[PDB]
Formats: sequence, structure tokens, C-alpha cells
Amino acid sequence: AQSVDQLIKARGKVYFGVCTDQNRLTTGKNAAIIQADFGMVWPENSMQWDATEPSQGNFNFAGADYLVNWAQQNGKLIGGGMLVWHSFLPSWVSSITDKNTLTNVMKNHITTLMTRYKGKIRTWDVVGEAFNEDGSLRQTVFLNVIGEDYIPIAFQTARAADPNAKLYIMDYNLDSASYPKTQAIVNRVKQWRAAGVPIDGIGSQTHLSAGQGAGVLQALPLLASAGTPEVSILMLDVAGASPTDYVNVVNACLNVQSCVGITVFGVADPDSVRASTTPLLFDGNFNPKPAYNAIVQDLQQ
Ligand SMILES: O=[N+]([O-])c1ccc2nn[nH]c2c1
Repeated sequence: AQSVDQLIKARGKVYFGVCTDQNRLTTGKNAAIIQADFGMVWPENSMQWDATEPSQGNFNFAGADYLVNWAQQNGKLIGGGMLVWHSFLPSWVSSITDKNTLTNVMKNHITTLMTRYKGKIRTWDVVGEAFNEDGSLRQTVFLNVIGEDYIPIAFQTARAADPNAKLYIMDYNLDSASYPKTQAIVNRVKQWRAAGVPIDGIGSQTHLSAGQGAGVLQALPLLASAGTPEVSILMLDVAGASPTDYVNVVNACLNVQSCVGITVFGVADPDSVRASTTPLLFDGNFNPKPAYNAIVQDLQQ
């Protein structure tokens, strides 16, 4: 019955958030649960590249406008993204082979989305999933055509477009301190910031198997050692939804001063991409699960 967003605010954090979109807000009990329990919303799909720029320079904002308007009406913070990602890319982007062309396409995509919502978006995920598992840079069209400068260019462009937004890089499999990807993103973000690249946060896209929450207690402090002003947990889900794993992720954020909050990947189990693992905090009747109650109790104490 208690609101995890209200309780995490009382502990000095900024939000407990959730991913959603128009399709969810008009079905189930998603809107009522988000109103009650979550302080920030993120677009599942409506701000990805294939949704917003399906043909070059032919932008479609309908889904994204719906979410932003709903969030403002209901007093919720808004996160946006992903601005630069190799998934959900339209084919017209991935066929460009010219550096100047792709650089201008990328800057225009970033600037157009960020200007439309200027001042209304707390956090933008600027670049996502830029690292391979061995810590090398993922060979996406942006890396292949622009070079490693594409990441500085993307963040510099985003800062100019809306200097009020917090700018994040995001990746998954950052859940263990000794994993090569964890080491690499920390080292590269340190170097980028030392050269003045405006990276405000690292977002950890946390998709856990049973028992992996304990590792986050060590991994998240390591991510925070890169020196960004903020870190966060994003797109969180946990196979089996054990209270032990969920409470460990919450405690990791409570233990890390720069952790501003946690976002879960959805509201109810049946709408998960891995629904067979019942990995979310509400069940198929929209009742809170034991893991939700455990987080409430941990935050109350
Ligand atoms: O936190 N999130 O669940 C979330 C969802 C969609 C996104 N797109 N970019 N960043 C995102 C974060």
C-alpha cells in the first residue's frame, strides 16, 4: 500500500521510476499504480529512433508527446532515450557510409528530440550499449563510420540542446565489479570527463538472474568511482523476483551517495519481455508481490 517513490524520497533519493508508454497507460491498472507508487516515467519505445525518425527528417512525436503530457499532468519526472543506440535503428541510418553525413544525421536526431522537450526532461540517455562484453567499443554504424569521437560529439551536442538535462551513458552487464565491461566503462568515462565531455551519469541497465543482486553491492560503488555526479539503476528486473535480490539492489543505491534512484522495467509480470520468469514487482492481478513489500519495509527502516 505504501509508495516506494515516496519512501525513497524520504531516504534522500530523487525517485523510484518505471518504464511505460501510451499502450500501458490505457490498459490494466498501470496508470493508477504509477500515480500512486512511482515518481518518474521513461518511454519504453516511443522515443527510440525507429519510432521518432522512421524516415530521415520525418519525425513522429505522437507517442512521446502523449507520455510527456501524461507525466506533466500527473506531476511525474520524465526520462527520455535512447538518443544513440544500434538497436531499433532504421535501415536508412545503418546504410550511411559517409562520416560527415552520419555525424550531421546524429546531431540532428539528438537536437530535434531534445529541443522539442527542452526543460521538461530530467534525464536523457544519450548513448546506450556502446561497449562489448570484453570492454572494447561495440562496432556499430556510429563507431564504424564516425569513429570513437561519436560519443564525445553526442554528449557535446546534447548539452548544447538542453543544458538543464542530466546526460547519461547506459549499459548492461555492469552488475559485477570484476567484469571486463564494468572496468572499461569506468575507465573510459573517467577519461572522457577529464577531457571535458559532459557525461553527468552512468545508468546501469540491470537485468539480473536469481542470486545476482549481491554483486551489485560491489559493482555500483565501482561505477560511482568514475566521478560522474550521478549514477542510477535502470530497466531493473530480476528473474524470480526474489526479495533478496531486489532488496540488495535498493541497498546498493542507498549505499552510494551519487545514486539518485532506481527505475524498474515495467509494472506487472504479464507485460514483461521475459514474463515466464515473473521478474517484476506486481503480479498478473496487479497486486504487489513479496519483493515490493520487502522494498517498502527496507525503506521504512
Ligand atoms: O529505465 N528504463 O526502464 C528505460 C526505458 C527505456 C529507455 N530508453 N532509453 N533509456 C531508457 C530507460
